[PDB]
Amino acid sequence: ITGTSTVGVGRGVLGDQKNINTTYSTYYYLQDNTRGNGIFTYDAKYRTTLPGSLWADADNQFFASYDAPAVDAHYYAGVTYDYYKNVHNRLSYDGNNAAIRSSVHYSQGYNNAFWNGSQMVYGDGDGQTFIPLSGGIDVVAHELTHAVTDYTAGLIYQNESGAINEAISDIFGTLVEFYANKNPDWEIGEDVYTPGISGDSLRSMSDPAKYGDPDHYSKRYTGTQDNGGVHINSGIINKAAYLISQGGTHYGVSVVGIGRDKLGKIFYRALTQYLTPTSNFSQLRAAAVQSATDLYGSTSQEVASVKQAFDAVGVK
Ligand SMILES: [Ca+2]
Ligand SMILES: [Ca+2]
Ligand SMILES: [Ca+2]
Ligand SMILES: [Ca+2]
Ligand SMILES: [Zn+2]
Repeated sequence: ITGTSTVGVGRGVLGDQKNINTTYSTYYYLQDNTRGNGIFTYDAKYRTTLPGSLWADADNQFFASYDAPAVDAHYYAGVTYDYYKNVHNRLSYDGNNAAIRSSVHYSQGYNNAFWNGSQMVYGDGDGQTFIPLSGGIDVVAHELTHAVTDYTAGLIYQNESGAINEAISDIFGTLVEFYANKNPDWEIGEDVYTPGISGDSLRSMSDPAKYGDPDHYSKRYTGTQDNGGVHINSGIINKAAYLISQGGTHYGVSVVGIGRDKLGKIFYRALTQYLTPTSNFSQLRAAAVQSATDLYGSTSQEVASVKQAFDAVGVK
C-alpha cells in the first residue's frame, strides 16, 4: 500500500518486545519499506486461502496474543534480509529485492511452516508439538532460504538433491540465528518446538542421530516417505556443515574447524555458482571443494577441512 513509513512496537511469540517497520495509511500495516521492495505480513485468519489480508492495526502497537506471530514473522524476515544483504551481498531472495511476503495464522493447529513458491506461510501449531512457528528465527530463515535455493541452484525437492535443499535451509537458518546472536545453537526449531519439553528440538545438526536422523551416508534412508527422506538424509549434510565449521572427530575421521563465516561463504558460493537442480551428495562435495578453492586456494586449510568433513560422513 501507499503510505508513510512508521515504526511500531509489540511482543513476539516468546514474549520479547521489539520494534517493527510499518506503513501508515488510515491503519498501520505490517509493511516494511526500509528493505528492498518491501516486507509484507498477512493474516490468514485460521484459513488456508493465501495470502490473506495485509496485516492492519489501528494504533501501531502489537501486544495482543493474536499479534505475536505476525510480529515475529515480520521482524525475522527483516533479520534474514539483512543477513543475506550484509553477509553475502544478496538483495532479497531473487537477488533483485523481490518483495518478501509472509502469512501467519495459517489453518488451525498447523504444526508447520513453509515456502510455497511465492511466499512464507506459518501455522500456529497445536500448542503441544509447536507454538507459532514464526517464533523461531532458524525456522523463518530456513524457509526464506528455500526461496533463495529455488532462485539459484533449484535443487529438486526429492531424494539427494532434496536432502541438500533441506540441509541448505538448516545451514543458513542456523547462520542467521547466529547472526542475530540470541541463544544461537546448531539445533533446529528449539524455540517453538514442544513447549512442555525443555532441551529438545526438531533436528540437530551437531548430532543428527539424537532424533534418529543419519549422520553417515551408510545410514541414508532409501525409501519413499518424506520425498525420499529429504528431512532425514539432510542430517548427513548438516553434520558435514557442522564439522566444517566447528571441527570434530566423527567415526574416527578428524576435521579441522574453520568457523561459521567461512562455512557460510563456502556454501553460499556452492549454492549460487555450482549446484544444479539434480545435484547429489557427491556433487555437493565437489561443489564445496571448488568453492573453498575459489575463495581460499587449492592448498588451503579450508579446502582440506571440506574434504575431511565429507570423508567423515561417508560422501566421496
Ligand atoms: Ca494494536
Ligand atoms: Ca537457539
Ligand atoms: Ca536453532
Ligand atoms: Ca521443546
Ligand atoms: Zn525446509
